[PDB]
Formats: sequence, C-alpha cells, structure tokens
Amino acid sequence: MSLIRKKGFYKQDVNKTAWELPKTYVSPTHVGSGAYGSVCSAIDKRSGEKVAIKKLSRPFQSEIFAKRAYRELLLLKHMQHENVIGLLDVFTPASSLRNFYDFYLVMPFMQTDLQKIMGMEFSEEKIQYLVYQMLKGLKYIHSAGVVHRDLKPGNLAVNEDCELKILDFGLARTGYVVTRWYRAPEVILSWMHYNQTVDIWSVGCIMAEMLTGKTLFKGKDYLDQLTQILKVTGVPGTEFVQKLNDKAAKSYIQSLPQTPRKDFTQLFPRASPQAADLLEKMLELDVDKRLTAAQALTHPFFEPFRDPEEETEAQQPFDDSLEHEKLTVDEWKQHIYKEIVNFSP
Repeated sequence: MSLIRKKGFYKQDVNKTAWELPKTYVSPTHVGSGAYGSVCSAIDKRSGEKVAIKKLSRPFQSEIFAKRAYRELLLLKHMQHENVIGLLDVFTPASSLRNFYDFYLVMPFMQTDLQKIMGMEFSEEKIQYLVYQMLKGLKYIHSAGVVHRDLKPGNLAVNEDCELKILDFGLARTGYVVTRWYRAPEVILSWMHYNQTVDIWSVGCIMAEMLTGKTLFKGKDYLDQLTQILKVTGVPGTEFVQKLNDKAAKSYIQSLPQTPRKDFTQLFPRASPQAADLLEKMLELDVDKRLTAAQALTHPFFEPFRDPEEETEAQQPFDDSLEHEKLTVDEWKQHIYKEIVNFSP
C-alpha cells in the first residue's frame, strides 16, 4: 500500500541531514560524510551491538552512480571474510519503486583507519599483525576474482585492538591528477596489463610507511612519481622491459642512467632482514615476479601470527552478469530495489 515510509521506520536528523531508520537501530551518531553517502554509528537494540550505517546519497542521480551502488551491494554481499568489510543488513524506507530514492548499508563498526593512525614508526609486531590481515583479505577477494586497485591507508579500517577490514574494494574506475602514492606503476603508466598483484604493490607501500613513518612515493606528475619509484626499485633491465606494451616507455627506461636497485636493508636501515626481504618481493616492477597475496602470507615475516586456517578463499567467483551492461538509471534502480528485497542476513 501507499505509505510515506515502511512500517517501523522513524525520521531523525543526523549531521543536519534527514535519515530514515528501522526502529531496531537507535542512537544514530554522525561518523562521516563522503563522496557517495554518509555514515553514522547506531546501536542494534536487539543485541546492544554498535554498528555502522551508510546512507547512500542520490545513488540514482546518474548511470555511473547507480551502477556503482548496485555493484557495491553485490560485492559486499558476496564476500564473507573477517578482514573484508561486509553487510549485516541492507534496507530502504521506500514502500515502492515510486518512493525509492536511497538505501542504507549496515556494517560492523570500525573506530578508525590506518591513515588516521599512521605517521610515526610502528613496532614490527604491529606491522606484522596489520599486514597479515590485509593480505588475508586480499587473498580472499582475489580468490573471488576481485581486486581492490586503490588500496590505501584510508580504506583499511581498524579498531582499537588493531583488527582490520578492507573497505571500498572492487569499485575502481586535466593537467592535474589525484594522489596515487600507493598505486602500482603498471596502473599509473599503463605500460603492461596488471594482474592481482596490483594490490601487493600497495601493501608494500603501506608497509614501508609503517616502518619509516614516511610516504614511500609521491610525485607531482606521472614521470616524477616514476622517478621516485625507480630510486627504490632500480632501473629495470632486459627481462622486464621486454614485457612492456608501451614502446616509448621502454625506450625511456632504456635511455635512463641504468641505476641498480638499492639494498633494501640500507633503504630501510632499521628493518629486520625478514621485513626488508618481504618489501623487496612486494615492491617489484615485474607483475609476474611480484608476490601474490597467498605467497606473501607464507613469508617468515608473518610467522608470529600465521594461521593457515584463517587464510580462506572464496568458494565461488564474484559473478555479476550485468557488469558491462549499459542500462538506464531506472533499470539500475530496479535491479538494486530487487537485490534489497532479496537480501537475507
């Protein structure tokens, strides 16, 4: 029937914006405002547990936004891993397609993220624990056929006990560019196709920053960033340049001063041998030599924490038949509506 909102929903302002919540979720508290929605904390009065709720903002404003909202919902539902953010619930106050304007994702509450807690040197033990969890989550999503492609401290959620969950996976897409400090060179320069080790470069960059307190690579433009990367990796030789699909990039590399790779124990002078060795194997330009998540998990650096039983894989690949369909906003909206109706914890 026609309603303003579903039975058992209430209206409340959160951060000067109107939210509509099921009565089971109480004490909504503003956490943050972002590009696609906004987040609050709330208590599930059935359990007393604190949760995060993300309200999608105008997900039907464009095909780009609607397709993203749909894919995100599918991704979050598909993955079931401790170190990958997942869904406790999904809902809309809408009573029909007519009044379907937005929806809400309920997720475990994570107090902070690695960007907020970074900037000084961490203990190697803390690094071991956090990096181990990142790699477990990557192994999992990779095993479902899904890469992050934009892994960074800000999308690694952490709690006070240093439990970690990967956020915003599977959703990657002037004279100016955004920061790309953690992105793999093959992505920045499109000089060969990436594989899943694209994310392992990122882990390397994150781990380096945890070890030193300093961002490993910056740069004002792609070539400046490349210069910074090569100061660490060395100028690659024949085995690597033969693999490039970008002939001008190959020529550029072959024309540089052919500076050898630095000893990582000197580049990272306070790192243990195991830490330096793992970094050597993650910060590798050759996408076929770079460690996979599963390989990295076997490294001695993780010996204190390693539990093979926790290093699970997805049983089934992520399978969205509509990934490459061009549909109207209304068509995407209808797919999302149905996906919410079909949801079960």
